[PDB]
Amino acid sequence: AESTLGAAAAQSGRYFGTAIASGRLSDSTYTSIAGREFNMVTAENEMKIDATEPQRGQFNFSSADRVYNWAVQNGKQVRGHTLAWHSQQPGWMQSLSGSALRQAMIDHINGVMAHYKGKIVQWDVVNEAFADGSSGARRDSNLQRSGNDWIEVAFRTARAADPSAKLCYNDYNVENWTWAKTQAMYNMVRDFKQRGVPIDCVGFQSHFNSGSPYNSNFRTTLQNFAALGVDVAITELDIQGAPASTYANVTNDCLAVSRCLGITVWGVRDSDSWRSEQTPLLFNNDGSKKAAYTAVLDALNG
Repeated sequence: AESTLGAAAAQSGRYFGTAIASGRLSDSTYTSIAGREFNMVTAENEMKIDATEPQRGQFNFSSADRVYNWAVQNGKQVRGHTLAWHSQQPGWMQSLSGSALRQAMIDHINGVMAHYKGKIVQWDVVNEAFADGSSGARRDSNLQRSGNDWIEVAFRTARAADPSAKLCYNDYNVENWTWAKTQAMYNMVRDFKQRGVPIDCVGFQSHFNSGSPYNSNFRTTLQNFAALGVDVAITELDIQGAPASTYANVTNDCLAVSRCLGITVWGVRDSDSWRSEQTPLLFNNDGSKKAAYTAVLDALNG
């Protein structure tokens, strides 16, 4: 048995990661706990479109490289988040449409991936393209209005820019096998495999809460996507109230699926969370371990 999350996951050939924010790196409790416990890092905001290309053709990697360097200095691998998304676009990109937008999307992917070529193990190439609800439709955005092929174009561009990276599609509310959103994602991945569109992984954000609760059929979802020929990953896990039982169930679901790469929790302490009022993480505000921490560690250790 191992005494830290990352080391315990590594015994099954998997990882246990977190989200890191550059503004929190002066807090010694945060950096020492994150350093000890996790073997994979995602930048919370610093690799988004607005942060990396604030003006067209003018790239800024200062904050992104602060997070990247912290990770490598502390023995962690890095997941890149995210290259093409409807949210957090800089103003200059919000103003573009059609072919002009398509070329700017391509240039953005090429510029960011070139800076990190061979250094980032997984990329969230496209994020959150499906609508919520019963339709299974694509979400409305400038990207989607440019044509249904925008997602395929982003993946083909990314494969050529860095052939060593695993390329993921990432979304939320896609964990329950019976939901229309889940089935729309399934049909997209099946079509991409038939037609030779490069896609290596699917990311399940796994934001579980009262409106989008955990279901035992999550294991069925993971197995059915893996059977299409993709790896699966849990990318932004948090659970309202941090119940020990649900945290253990999600961990066991990943361990039961041969192509489940690992789990990232979306922050360190409850006070670091984007939804801090829902106390949804594994560490208390003082850095102490919650009951859910013990349930996850025990599941990883068998």
